[PDB]
Order: sequence, then C-alpha cells, then structure tokens
Amino acid sequence: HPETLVKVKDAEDQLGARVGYIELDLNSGKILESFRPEERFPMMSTFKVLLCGAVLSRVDAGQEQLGRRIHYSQNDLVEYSPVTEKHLTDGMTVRELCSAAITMSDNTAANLLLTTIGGPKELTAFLHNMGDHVTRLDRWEPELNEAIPNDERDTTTPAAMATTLRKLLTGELLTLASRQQLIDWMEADKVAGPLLRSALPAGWFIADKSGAGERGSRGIIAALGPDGKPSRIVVIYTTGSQATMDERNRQIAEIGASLIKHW
Ligand SMILES: *[B]([O])([O])[C][N]C(=O)C1=C(O[C][C])[C]=[C]C2=C1[C]=[C][C]=[C]2
Ligand SMILES: [K+]
Repeated sequence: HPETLVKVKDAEDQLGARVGYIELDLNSGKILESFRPEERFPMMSTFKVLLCGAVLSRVDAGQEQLGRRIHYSQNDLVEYSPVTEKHLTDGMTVRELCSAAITMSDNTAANLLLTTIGGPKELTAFLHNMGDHVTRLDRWEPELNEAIPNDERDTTTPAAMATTLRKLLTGELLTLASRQQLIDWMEADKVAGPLLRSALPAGWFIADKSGAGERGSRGIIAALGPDGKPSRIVVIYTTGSQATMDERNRQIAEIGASLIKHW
C-alpha cells in the first residue's frame, strides 16, 4: 500500500538517512511495495538467518549434525556473546548455537557456526549457488557490522535479501524439517521486541531477525501474517543515521504499524 511508502519516506526524513524497504507476497513471490530495492545496505546480524540456512543445508546432506557439540574458549569470545559466554566449559551444540545466534543475536555463536561451514567465503558461495549473486559476507563478528559508507563488504539489497529469505523458507532448498527448524528459530526472540513485533497484534505470526551496526545501521527481515500464519516477507534496512537506537527502532516499528494498518 502506498501509505506504507509514505511512512518509509517519513522515516528517511526523521532519521536523516537512507531506508530500504520491500514487501513480498510469501505465497506467490510477487513484489507488493518497494523503496530503494536495489541499493546496498549492511546486513548486520540479519545474515545469521542465512548462516543457519547454510548450516541446515549441510545437515540435510548429512555433512553436519544439529546435536554435534562445539567446544570453544575465552579466546573465541567477541563483543556481545550473552549465551556463549555462559557455556564456555559446556560447549554448545550446533542446534543451540543457531538458537543463540537467531534468538539472542549472539555474535560468538555466529563465528563458531561460520567456522563450521567454511567461513564468509563459503556462505557467499552458498548464496551465489542458490541464485543470489548480490548478497555477500566478507568478514566475521564484530567487524562485519562496520557499515563503512560506500563499502560493499557484508552487504545485501532489500530485494536480494527478501527473495533469498523466501527461497530458504518456502523453496525446495531445505527439507521441510529444516525449513521449519529455521522458521522456529526465527519465531523465538529476546531482542527484536522494539521493531516489527511492537506493532504486531497478538494473534499474528512473525519469524524475524534484526540487525544493528555502526553509523546508525539498523534492520530487520521477517515473514509475518495474521492469525498465526505468515503470508508476506518484509525487509527493512537503514544506514547513516545519527539518531538514537530508540529513534531508529520507533521509525521501523512505525513502518510496521502502517504495513499492518493497510494489510
Ligand atoms: B547484530 O547486528 O545484531 C550484531 N550486532 C551487534 O553486535 C551490535 C548491537 O547489537 C548487540 C549488542 C548493537 C549496537 C552495535 C552492534 C555492532 C556494532 C556497533 C553497534
Ligand atoms: K527472531
């Protein structure tokens, strides 16, 4: 709905920065609304969903086991690792690491998982192989959140990310079991409350992943829909704002309220 673009444009005004937006029908894959669909933005933590997608793909092929335990040490701990810093002695299973990465956005968990699949190079190869030649991961946590202006490292476009998420969630790349496992991890959340979720009515379904980086970068990817069933994919990114985190959260949530209002 054009009224939603009014809100997206208002966000650019309020934040003094670029905002990328795309809304796709989950069933058909049809593009419903878009704003700067082909401009690059830092993915930030939203890449963690693509990461676990790749992990699940290996699980499907028998190259990995969700129950396999990964041991790590203090040397591996990077900034913001709420779950992993807690299990240094126990180690964590692949399944628990994807849960930590997606529900809490644990950064060390992402690095451990990246290692299991071959690193940023292999995640990019995975995406390229499935038809996405735009999205690219180049670095590890925490550097991949740098968001240097004009830098293409660790970026995607709203359009690239939206279609790739759609392929992972409803395409035939993953088995039904894995597709649901990925959706299940995205439905759980302890950090994206201020974003789309704050505008969502209680009965709605939402599977999402948020991201935050330097230079006011903020974003979220999600599959959502009324009455417990997702029916659309929404991707929103912004970078360059000097606004506070609460201000950025509010603008993204307002885009969500408009999306919901004109559903
Ligand atoms: B992901 O983008 O959520 C990983 N994000 C960060 O590490 C990060 C956060 O979120 C968790 C603390 C907030 C602010 C930041 C971050 C990274 C770089 C600069 C600012
Ligand atoms: K989530």
